[PDB]
Formats: sequence, C-alpha cells, structure tokens
Amino acid sequence: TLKGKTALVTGSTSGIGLGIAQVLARAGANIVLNGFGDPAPALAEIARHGVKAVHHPADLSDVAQIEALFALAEREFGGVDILVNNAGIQHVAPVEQFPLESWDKIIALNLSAVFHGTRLALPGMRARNWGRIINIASVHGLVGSTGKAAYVAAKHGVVGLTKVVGLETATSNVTCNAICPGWVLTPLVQKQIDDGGDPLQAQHDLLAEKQPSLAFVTPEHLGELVLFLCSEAGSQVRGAAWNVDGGWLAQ
Amino acid sequence: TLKGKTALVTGSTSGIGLGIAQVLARAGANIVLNGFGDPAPALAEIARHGVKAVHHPADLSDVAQIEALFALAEREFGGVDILVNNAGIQHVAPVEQFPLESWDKIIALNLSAVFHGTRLALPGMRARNWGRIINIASVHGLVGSTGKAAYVAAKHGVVGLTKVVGLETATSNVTCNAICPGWVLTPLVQKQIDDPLQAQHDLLAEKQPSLAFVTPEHLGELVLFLCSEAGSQVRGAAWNVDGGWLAQ
Amino acid sequence: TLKGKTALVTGSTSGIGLGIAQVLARAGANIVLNGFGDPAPALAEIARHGVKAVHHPADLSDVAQIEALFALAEREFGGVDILVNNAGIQHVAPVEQFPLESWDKIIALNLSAVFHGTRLALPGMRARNWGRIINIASVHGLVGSTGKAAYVAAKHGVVGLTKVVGLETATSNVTCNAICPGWVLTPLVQKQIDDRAANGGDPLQAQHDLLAEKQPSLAFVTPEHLGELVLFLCSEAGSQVRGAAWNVDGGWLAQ
Amino acid sequence: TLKGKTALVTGSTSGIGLGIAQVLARAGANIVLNGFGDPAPALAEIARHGVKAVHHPADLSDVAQIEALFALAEREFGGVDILVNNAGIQHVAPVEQFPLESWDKIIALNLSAVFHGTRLALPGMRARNWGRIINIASVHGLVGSTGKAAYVAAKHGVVGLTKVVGLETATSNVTCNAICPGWVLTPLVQKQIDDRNGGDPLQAQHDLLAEKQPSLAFVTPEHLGELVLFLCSEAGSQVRGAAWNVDGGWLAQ
Repeated sequence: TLKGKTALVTGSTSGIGLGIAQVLARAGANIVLNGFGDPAPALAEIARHGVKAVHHPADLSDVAQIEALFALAEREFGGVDILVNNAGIQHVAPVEQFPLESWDKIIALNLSAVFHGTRLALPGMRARNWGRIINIASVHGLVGSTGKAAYVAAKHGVVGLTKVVGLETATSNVTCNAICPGWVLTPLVQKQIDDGGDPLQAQHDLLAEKQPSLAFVTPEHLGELVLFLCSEAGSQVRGAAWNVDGGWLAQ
Repeated sequence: TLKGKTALVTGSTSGIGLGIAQVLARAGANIVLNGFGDPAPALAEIARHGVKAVHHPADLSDVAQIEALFALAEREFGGVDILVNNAGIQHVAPVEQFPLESWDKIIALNLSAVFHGTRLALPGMRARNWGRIINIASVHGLVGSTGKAAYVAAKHGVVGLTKVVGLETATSNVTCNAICPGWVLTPLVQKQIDDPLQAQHDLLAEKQPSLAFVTPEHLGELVLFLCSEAGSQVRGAAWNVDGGWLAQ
Repeated sequence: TLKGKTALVTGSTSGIGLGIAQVLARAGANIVLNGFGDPAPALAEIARHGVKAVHHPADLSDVAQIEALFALAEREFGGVDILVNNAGIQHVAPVEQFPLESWDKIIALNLSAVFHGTRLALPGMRARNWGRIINIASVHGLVGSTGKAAYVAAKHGVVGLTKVVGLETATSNVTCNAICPGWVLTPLVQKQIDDRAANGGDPLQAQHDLLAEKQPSLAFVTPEHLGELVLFLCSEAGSQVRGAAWNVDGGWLAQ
Repeated sequence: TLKGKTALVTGSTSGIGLGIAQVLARAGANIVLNGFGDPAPALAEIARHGVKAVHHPADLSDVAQIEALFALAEREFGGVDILVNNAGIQHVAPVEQFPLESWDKIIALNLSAVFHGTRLALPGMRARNWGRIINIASVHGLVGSTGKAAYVAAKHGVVGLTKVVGLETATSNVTCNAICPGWVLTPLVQKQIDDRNGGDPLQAQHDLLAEKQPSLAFVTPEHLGELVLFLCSEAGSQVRGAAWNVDGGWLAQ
C-alpha cells in the first residue's frame, strides 16, 4: 500500500516519531529514522515489518546536518516520498524570564527545521509525481498556554508554513498538512509520571486543565492518522491542521 | 472492526450520504439509509457488500419524522452506534433578497436536524458505552461566501454544536466531530457540469486551489477513520477536506 | 462625530444594549431603543446626552414585530445607519435534555432575529452608501462550552452570517462585523455574585470562582468597553473592518 | 488621552509604523521612533504634534541593537508604556526556492524581534502596573498565500506569541494583542501603483486587490494607528491575547 515509498521521520528514535514510523513500516514503507541515543532497538522495530530502515543522527538545529540527512536518503532510497516533520523540544518559563538560547533553539528545531526538511524533500516529490508532507505541530500551533512563548510561537509558524506549502502544491499529487496533538503519552511524559504521589493522579493533574477527555492521545493514534493522510482519501486534504486533542480546542 | 455496528446516515439515497454509507458498509456496519425517492438503487449499492440495509424517507425539517427515522433504526437493529448527520440543502440569494421560508428551511434541515439527530442517538450510545457522531458540515462552517447567508449560518452552527457535544461526551467512549468538505462531486454537481473539464474548473477555480473535487468515497474513508480506535481522542473537532479552500 | 447618524440597538432597555446605546448617544447619534420592561429609564439615560431617543417593544422572535421596529426608525429618523443586533437569550442543559422549545427560542432570537434586522436595514444603508451592522455575538461564536448547545450554535451562526454580509457589502461603504464578548458584568451577573456574597463569602473570591475556568483576567468586560468598540467600528478607521469577529474576553480565546 | 505615557514603535521612520506613531503622538504620547534611512522626516512629523521624540537606528535582526534601542527609551523617558512591534520584512519565492538567508532574516525581524521587544518592555510595564504591547502581524498570521513561506510562518508565530503574552499578563493591567492588516497603502505600494506607465490608477488597485481583499480598497496606516489607540484606552483593558484583522474582508472568505 506504501510499498515502494520511502518515509523519513525526524525525532523517531522513540516516542511519537517511532510510533509513526512503525505504522508507515507496517503499511510497507522503507524508513529513514533520525534522533539521538542508540538507534538500534528502533531499527529492529521497523525491520520487523519486512522493510529496509536506516538512521542518521542529524541535529536538526544545524542546517548542514539536515542536508546530510537528506543526502543519506537520496543515496540510500532515491529520496523521500513521505516526510513526517516531528522532532521537537520544549522549555517552560514566563516570556521575560525565558532563556535567550532556548528561544533560538526552540525556533530552530520546531520551526526552521520543518522549512529545511520541506525544501529538501519537495523537489523529488514533485519529480516522482506524488508526495506527502506531514508536520506534527501541536494544539500550541492553534492556541497559547502560559510559559510556552517559544513553543507556541514555533508551532504556530508550522501551522502557517503548512498552509503555504499545501497551497503551493495544490495542483500536484503532493500534499502538505499538519497534525495538532494535545497531551501524548510519550517516553518523556511516562518518565515524568514515574518521577511519592501515585500514577493516576499525576496523569490527572497533568490533563485536568487543558484536556477535557482526561485521557492521553497515543503515538499509535497519530501513526494511524499519518497513514490516513498518505492514502488516496488524503489526496484533497491540503494545507490542513487537524487536531487530535481530547477536546482541547473545542472549549 | 465495524461488523455488528449500526450506522444511520441522513441524506444517503445519493451523493455524499450514499458514498459514506457504502464505505461503512464495506467495513461491515448494518446501514440505515434516509432520503427522498426510490431507495432501491442506494439499497443495492449497499446490500451487495454482504450486509443488512433499511431505509426511511423522513423529511428532516419535520421533527416528528426525525423521531420516526430513529424509531425505525431501533426497531430494526437495536440502536444507532454511528450517526452521520449529512443531509443538507442550499439556496443562493443576497441576504436582503433571501426568501424567509428559505432561511427557515435551511436552518431547520442543516442546523436543527443535527441537534435532533444528536439528542435522539446520544442516550443509547451512552448506555452502550460507545458511539460516534459525525456531522457533515462544510468549509462554510468555517468561512463565508457571498449569496449563502442561511447555509453558512447553519454550517457554522453545526461546527459550534459539534464542539459542545464533543465537550459533553469528552469523558466517555462517545465522540462527536465534524467534517468540513469543499467542492464535492455530487449527482447535483454532475448535473450542473453537463468540454466537462472546463466546466469543472469554472466551478472550482475561485475557491478550491487543487481544481479537483473531493469525493463521497474520500469522505467515507474519513468517517471510517473517525469510528476507529485512532479517532477515540478526536473530540469536538472540525476537520476540513477541501483541496486547499481554508489554507488561503 | 455620529451626529446626523441614527443607531438602532436591540435589547437596549437594560444592560449591554443600553451601555452600547449610551456611548453612541454620547457620540451624537439619535437612538432607537428596543426591549422588554419599562423603557422610561433607558429613554432618560439616552436623553441626557442631548440626543433624540424612541423605543419600540418588538419581540424579536416575531418577524412582524421586527418589521414594525424598523418602520418606526424610518418615520422617526429616516432609517437606520448603525444597526447593533444585541438581543440575547440563554439556557443551560445537556444536549440530550435540552428542551425542544428552548432550542427553537434561542435559535430564533440569537440567530434568526440577526438575519431579520440585517435584511431590513441593508437596503437603506446601500441607497445612502453608508452603514454599519455590528452583531454582538460571544466567545461562544468561536468555541463551545458544555450545557450550551443552542447558544453556541446560534452565536456561531451569527459569526458565519457576519462573514457573508461583510463579503456581500465589501465593495460599498457598508460594513458588517461581530463583537465576541466573554463574561460581561450585567445586572444578572451582579445577582450571581450578590447571592454568593449573602452566603458570607467575599465578593472578589466569588467573582474569581465564577471567571477562573474561562476568563484568565479574573475581571469582567463592561457594557461600556463594548459600546466603545462599537463606536470604533463606526469610525473611518472601521471602514475596512469587514466580516470580522473581534473578541473582548479577558483572554478566553487565547487559551 | 496618552499624555505622560511613552510609546515605542519599531519600523516607524516611514509607512505603517510612522502612521501609528503619528496617531499616538497626536494623542500626546512621547515617542521613540526606530528604523532605517533618514529619521528627520519621521521626527518632523512627530514634533508637529508637540510631544518629545527620539530615534534609534537599531537593526532588529541584531539582539544587542534592540537592547540599545530599549536602553535609549529608558534613558530618555524612563521606559516604554506602549510597545508597538511593527517592523516587517518580506520575500516571495516558492518554498523550495526560498533563500536560506532570507528565511533566517524574515524570522529574525518579523518574529524573533517581537520576543525581544516584549521581554525588554514587560518588566517596566509590570513594575508600573500599566502597559500595552501591540504586535502588527498580518492576515498572513491567520492564513497562507503562495510564495510567502517565511512571512506566513513568522506572522503566525507572532499571533501565537501574542496569545502566550496575553495569558501571562491576564491578571495585570498589562495587555498584549496583535493587529492583522491586509493590503495597506504604504509609500512602497504607492511606488508600485504610480509606476503603473500608461494605465488606470483605479483598475490597477482593483487588479492588485481583487484576489485577496474583496473591498478593493486599502487599509491606511492611519486606520491602524487609530486601532492601536483604541487598544490603549480603558476599553481595551480586557482585550487580551487577541488577533484582530483589518483586511477589507480577506479572512471572511
């Protein structure tokens, strides 16, 4: 179904990104993984699916490393057919106590990397007469929260870059869209929850204010939506920002 | 996955409703069709997927008829698991030349019918601890167009009613969402069409950047996605399928 | 600055509508008032500003009554220049227990009256090539809350309607826009607080408790803030505001 | 109405920022102007209003120079009560043909400068419990257009940033909002039009605006300054984290 397509997913050595890669892999895509830490438990996950997978450790706040990432995909599979721009970093502080380097780093990775990714993948998508760009943005690409100046700013920028790129490719078989998740049960959020108290009330205390369902989204939910955007039923979904959020945006 | 579910799709004797009911049918749901005219051709489009289907002719502007439709589903299948609020009607006039009966019927069919359908299906979905309500709205639940006062007003109401209902069922296995299509190849659009390509572009050029139609089958596939496990925490959302309409 | 203009405000015998009419009266507009109750207080308040006011008691769920209201404006002042569609009604219940009648009434007053006011004003605004229609909608025109199926639907429809009219009037000097308030300090809202206060219970705490969930400022929008916005929209700087929905809401929508 | 308040307006040596500054000065704010080119015309327009004014040339893609700009505001006037983050830069190319250099400069100026402005003004506004930060974003902070990847990303980032700041300041007398203009009649855009060589001034404005702005009429810098001034009144006290569009119907379709 995606056999013969090649998906690259940024920040996919674990968490949301690996859940996404997992589903693409299952539907027959070859995989370019990206991320820090040992890339091998993850490579062996994707390969379980009867597919070739590779990993590049690009630090995506460095453009030249983004370039060597895309250069590895060109040499290894003839380029990227599905780009999932997923990697992200966070820092929580009042705007006037926000670390200056956190600002720049968050803008670089959450926003600028997505424009770099897209610019490098889009030529081959157009040439091969088919393409999918899926930016994993956030509810924070649509509304604000106190303490998240840089993240909400970057995620908004992504939502808007999505629209521009969906419009620029409207008359082709390449689509660009954004998924906007609320709370996701990630390795890092799991670790949080693990860090006295009790697991239920830590997770309730996290979700209660913003997320009316009081239940996490999972990586696998997000993976399936990606697969959806990659099907033919996704062909006239263009420049959209779809939220998966347990009611976050509804109120 | 949908075997042993029952889906009621309003406005499903043709076009968008029928393509939706057909996708749900391929996935194995029992189907309740609704709409005007001979239900035979829609019922064969369904029954051939190896499933049970039935039909009720309810005019959805009449509240008692809405009740008769939901009565027929419960007597036939034991309840609605999946409700797709789809039927719609249009009229185009400047606001100050817009016929008053026409305002009232568009509001009744496009807006108030959704609320009635919802309030009749909800309690059963709650009791069975599972449910999907999907409102087929429009890009016109999100933006305006000239000539379309009553429709944009109704479809915006649907978007808002969708948020309320997604919030109220947030802590259950019942979800409520909307799907917001741009230009869709309907039997009524096809009739409009009749080279047919230049017709299609004349129709779509201003509003729909892809110059290509959304299909009822694209929309069925989304509905199907939303009924799946992966749509469990999609709530009160209005997802646009529109060839780039909203991106500009 | 609005001298020579005529404003009609719906639901202006008291509260928000009256606060808006007062600011338009102070800017020089002649005032058509509408609503239930004794109109003597509203008419007195307006008169103070050295302007002419009249009152029509039109039930806005009755299209014939709306027509009579607008007919009064034409004979009295030569037609409406600034239409403020303000009248609102509310009811809270779960969707599945929301009474059918309340659904119809809310839809009729909060949404359909807005279409009727708008259809009746627009021809004379166009003929004079000058006009402002300002719809007082709600944050509930942009997001939901639990228990508010009919209001959120009707207010959303107002926001949609506003776009259609903004668009259809774009090439003329008539504009149509929406204002979308959060919690506004009305006499109804003052009772809520008052009732908490009578419990032995600090009024500020009570006001905090009421606003905390939805309105980060913990402070009310006032009818006067809203009248001042309406007056802005009616200025030359409002000429190219068209089909817009602007929120005044102590932060409600930013989160 | 603004006597004894100090407004700083970035990019106010001409076009939109200057029109905004003029209306604020007319309302009696002291003014800190900023921008490239000869500042004397901009200074002369302010002084016709009878308020004190100074100019700083800070390049807003340089963080140290924006810090100098706020130091001058502090030294001259004791700090900034009304911050208008206006300065804007533009570049049109398909996304895969957008200069990397111009991507970084648009982000720096249209987005990151707004974070720096804000972080530098907000401690003095909180100390004095009164402030207004008003970000001049664009309809492009709400929707896309082809050719405009950087600008659309930056201005959307601004609209998001404004929400966070609105929220962080919600419990204070400091507000933060954004204004989102469509096509604005700027000196630069009059240079486009006055070059239209043989044509019809009327149907060239029309052809420029037809596609995006159904009014076929410009927002003026002066309309924008009047809304800024609104946002500065007691009536804007509970306008918080908002993004109001002034766009001749752009966002309505």
